[PDB]
Amino acid sequence: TYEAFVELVERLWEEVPEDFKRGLQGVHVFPEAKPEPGLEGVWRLGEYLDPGPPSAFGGFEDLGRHIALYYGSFLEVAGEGFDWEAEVWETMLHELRHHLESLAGRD
Repeated sequence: TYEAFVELVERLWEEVPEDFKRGLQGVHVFPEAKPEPGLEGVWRLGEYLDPGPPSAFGGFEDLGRHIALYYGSFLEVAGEGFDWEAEVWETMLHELRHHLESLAGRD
């Protein structure tokens, strides 16, 4: 269920060392699925939400940095023996890697 998925994400997220989360507001979980644009049959399990470069009128850091997870994408790809814990673990930490690389790139 979606509730159980959210609970799994938070439980795994808490295992993640606090210092790796510096500059990151948190993980967002959405019920919807997200196809990988153009290249069908492939679903995006998650992604890093990057404020990006400033505009002429101001930067976007106030939006914060987030990792998004798409529950619907997990369902689409899930089949017999789907390791929920292994899949969430990998997706989160992979996006957390993007967060670290994004910070190092502005520092």
